Amino acid sequence: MSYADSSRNAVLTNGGRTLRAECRNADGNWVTSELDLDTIIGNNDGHFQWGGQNFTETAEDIRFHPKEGAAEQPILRARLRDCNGEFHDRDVNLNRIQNVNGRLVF
Repeated sequence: MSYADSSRNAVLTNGGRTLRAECRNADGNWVTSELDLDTIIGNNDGHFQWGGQNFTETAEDIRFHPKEGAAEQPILRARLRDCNGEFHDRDVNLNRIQNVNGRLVF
């Protein structure tokens, strides 16, 4: 139930914070939806954590590929600072985010 299965034109915007896509609704029309990832993803000791917040505050080199790799997955990458102050390049698959009738929802 990844949003990506029923959405298109997904991009990361707003300083690395916001996922934007066009999301198909029950009628088969396409609705523009944004979701601020900083409301739902944190940085826990240098790792992405769903249900956390404000990952961007302790991140560098934030970027997104909507259809990455052989699996064509929506992969968000960043260098995250751990609690010892060291950066590690990390990745998280955004397929936890759903498309609920035209809206991106965690």
